[PDB]
Amino acid sequence: DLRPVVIDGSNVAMSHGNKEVFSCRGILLAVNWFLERGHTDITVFVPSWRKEQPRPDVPITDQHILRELEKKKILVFTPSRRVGGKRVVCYDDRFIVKLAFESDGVVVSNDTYRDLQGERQEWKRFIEERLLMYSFVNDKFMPPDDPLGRHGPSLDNFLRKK
Ligand code: NA
Repeated sequence: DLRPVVIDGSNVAMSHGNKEVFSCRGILLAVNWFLERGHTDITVFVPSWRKEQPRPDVPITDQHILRELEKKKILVFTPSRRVGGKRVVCYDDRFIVKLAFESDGVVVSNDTYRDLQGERQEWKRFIEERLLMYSFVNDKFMPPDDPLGRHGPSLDNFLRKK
């Protein structure tokens, strides 16, 4: 009955704590929020370059959580590597949207992925109908009761299928 959930890990971790810090607990807390309500189909995407700490230009906290969530079959790392000198990063967003679109679930993020909706009609509509935004207050993960405005549906039904 519950929609599959797909979380933009980077969006969430940046929002949580200092906005200039990749706060891995942000991801834990969001995940737990869905767990507590009964969800079991949950996926969080984060680039794999977040795993390696030898010189992190955006700082990170509680890095170990990523691999923790990987083991529980919740977090999935996204691909990236260095070509010649520089880092190249297969885009997060694509995995996030493609998965949610094809699993017919929801996307948890405050990014609206303007690039992607400019690429494909079907993705634009999906994003409009299926983005779930949120605010954090310290460690409280707070999504809106009215995810699509007063005209759309309640949180509870947004997260169901029928
Ligand atoms: Na943050």
